[PDB]
Amino acid sequence: KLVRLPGLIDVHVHLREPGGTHKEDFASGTAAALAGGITMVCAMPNTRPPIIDAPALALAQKLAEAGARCDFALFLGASSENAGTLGTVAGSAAGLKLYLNETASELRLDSVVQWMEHFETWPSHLPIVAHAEQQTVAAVLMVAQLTQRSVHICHVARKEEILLIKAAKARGLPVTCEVAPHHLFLSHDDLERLGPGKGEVRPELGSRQDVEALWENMAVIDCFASDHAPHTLEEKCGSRPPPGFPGLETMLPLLLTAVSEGRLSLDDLLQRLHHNPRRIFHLPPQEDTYVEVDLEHEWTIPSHMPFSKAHWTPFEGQKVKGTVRRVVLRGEVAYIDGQVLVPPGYGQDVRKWPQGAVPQLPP
Amino acid sequence: KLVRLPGLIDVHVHLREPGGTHKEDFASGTAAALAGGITMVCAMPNTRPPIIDAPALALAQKLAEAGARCDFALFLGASSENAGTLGTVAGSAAGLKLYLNETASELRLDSVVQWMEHFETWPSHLPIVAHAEQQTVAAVLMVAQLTQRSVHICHVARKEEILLIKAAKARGLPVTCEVAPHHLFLSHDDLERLGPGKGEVRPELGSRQDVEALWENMAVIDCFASDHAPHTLEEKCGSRPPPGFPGLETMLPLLLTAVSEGRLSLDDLLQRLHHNPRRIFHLPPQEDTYVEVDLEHEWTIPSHMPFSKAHWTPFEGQKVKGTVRRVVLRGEVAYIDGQVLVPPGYGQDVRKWPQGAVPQLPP
Ligand SMILES: O=C1C[C@@H](C(=O)O)NC(=O)N1
Ligand SMILES: O=C1C[C@@H](C(=O)O)NC(=O)N1
Ligand SMILES: [Zn+2]
Ligand SMILES: [Zn+2]
Ligand SMILES: [Zn+2]
Ligand SMILES: [Zn+2]
Ligand SMILES: [Zn+2]
Ligand SMILES: [Zn+2]
Ligand SMILES: [Zn+2]
Ligand SMILES: [Zn+2]
Repeated sequence: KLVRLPGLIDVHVHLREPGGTHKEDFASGTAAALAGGITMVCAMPNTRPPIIDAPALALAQKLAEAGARCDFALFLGASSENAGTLGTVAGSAAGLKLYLNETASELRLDSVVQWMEHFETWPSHLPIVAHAEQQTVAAVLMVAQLTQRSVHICHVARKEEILLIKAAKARGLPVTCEVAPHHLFLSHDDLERLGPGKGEVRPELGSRQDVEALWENMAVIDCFASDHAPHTLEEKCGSRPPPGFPGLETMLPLLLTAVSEGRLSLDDLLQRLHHNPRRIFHLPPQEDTYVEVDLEHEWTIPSHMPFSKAHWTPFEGQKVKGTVRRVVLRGEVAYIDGQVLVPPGYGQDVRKWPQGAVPQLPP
Repeated sequence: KLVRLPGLIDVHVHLREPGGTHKEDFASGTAAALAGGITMVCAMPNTRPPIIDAPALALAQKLAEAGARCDFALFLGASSENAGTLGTVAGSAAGLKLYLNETASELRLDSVVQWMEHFETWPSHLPIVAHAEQQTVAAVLMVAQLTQRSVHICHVARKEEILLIKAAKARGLPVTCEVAPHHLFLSHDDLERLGPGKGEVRPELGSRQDVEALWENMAVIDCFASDHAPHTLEEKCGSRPPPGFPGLETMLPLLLTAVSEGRLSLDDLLQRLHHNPRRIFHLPPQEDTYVEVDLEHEWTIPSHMPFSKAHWTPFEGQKVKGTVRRVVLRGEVAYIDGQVLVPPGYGQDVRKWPQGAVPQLPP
């Protein structure tokens, strides 16, 4: 017998369109999402061109509306030039993304003062998420306190980071965070198998002690999110390997395996892939939407999953238990046993739904 | 201009039917809910007869389906006789309620061993909430740890209690809690005005220091919930005053006043009256459901609100800013400017909706 789950939400995916469509596009990345039991995705802005201004957002919105097979919201990206310019379009985005460590020149911020300017100008009711590693977590938390608002920390990967966030929560500070599956299910012990190119990811794979600290501190983790970051094998194995792993198709099977082993409960999983994503990002419900999983099916992850154009996976060879059998999205069968049955363009921008606007006080 | 809020959820109401219908019934109590911007309520089991067995739950379900004007779920109550007997009906309830301090003989538990028996036998995926004051909070937390599951603490009212829960959360323990408006907006300073009969409530009104501690520790409060506990003025002013305040019609106006004063944000309010109730109790979304409020309207709370049969209020004379103008419930206008426009029986048991079952692992 199957277990019915609600429509799961992945708040951190890179779908590569516009500009990197050999790595993934909206159609292939949302097929991967559906096959992973994900019915809503929030897409990051580090595309080509990057989503750092209103014209780029308008283009990305149309490409997503035409290509997405599941529902979505699109992040805006902070740049060294756009603070104070996004007010008209801010509410149409998933939130604002700050890249505070390595990134493309276009999203690079050169000074903490530029972080402050974004925290001061971005509407105070709308989400801000940050790629912030190691001491950068503490630094961006300080900026958030100076500007008296919340922040969400992307892909927490280290004991150091989860304990800092734990200490901030103990002081009542408004901070939430997410953890990606590779930081729960891979470690330095896997680098020999992966090799130095495939193994490149940011944040990097942690030690066994980092992984054990994230599990021990599950109560501190608000969301799981894949950081689906597809690149082709040629790129990962070449001379300048880009960081990132594909992850939409493997995230839920890995976590269902952990549920079956008693490492966390089904409820713990649903808080982190459904309820907390909804409440942190004010994402709306999806009517008549659910996912049926088979928790008894044992399988081994292959060298590539069927849908992502990345056409490789760092989880190859891992034994999992749990698999997505059927997905229904807004009353239509979207996925059954390896077949996606909704076309490109079936998905919608949830921020355009009446229930998908972030509530705010009047002017 | 009005602000659109989602359908708010009150996880702690006493609607008095069956058996106390001069105090309130499903029809009057859910009218009060709608007028307060509440579209879903969870009704407590200390009725007459109390909802402590399958026949009593079946009766209450039919009375609620026939009388409720907003959607609902019904709690089961723990008794000294029913542990291990509720398995067939448990999933149809909001959760299990434990009355661990004063209550009716029928819901009284005489030993902590009886609490353990309930924690051991009630299905582990379903909610347990407790009326647990002062050291009882620590005691029920110990039982929850011994049985390796979560607990939700009702109406936290004291500095002592919120700090204990804060310490438990810092240790990663699975505990959530709610706070009622009277413990945020009334104190010992109001007892002279209220008098000793009207002022009777459990948990009792706190000191100014208790109130200030709850506000200071807002980050620890997961939900607001009214503990709507209607009794008539004759009862409150008579020789054996029953404890409790009506609160559905005043909760949102009081909290909107606090939002307008910057004491908490609109988001803080919506986490506590919408998102966290959903996720702790696995309550489903309500399609095409929303509440429109006017945040600029100043008014003074009168001697009784229009709908509750309690026909009195302890907040009489308080100045508030914010008022419910319109409620839409599942596509129908349910309330406009003092008129309820859905009949008794419009409301439904959300636990019977496919999306309203609590997910669980198979047998
Ligand atoms: O910060 C990032 C971004 C991402 C990408 O490839 O877009 N991949 C990563 O590994 N880290
Ligand atoms: O515990 C309770 C229950 C309630 C009631 O009247 O049912 N009223 C109270 O004041 N405390
Ligand atoms: Zn990142
Ligand atoms: Zn993220
Ligand atoms: Zn990323
Ligand atoms: Zn929301
Ligand atoms: Zn109580
Ligand atoms: Zn309660
Ligand atoms: Zn109560
Ligand atoms: Zn749920």
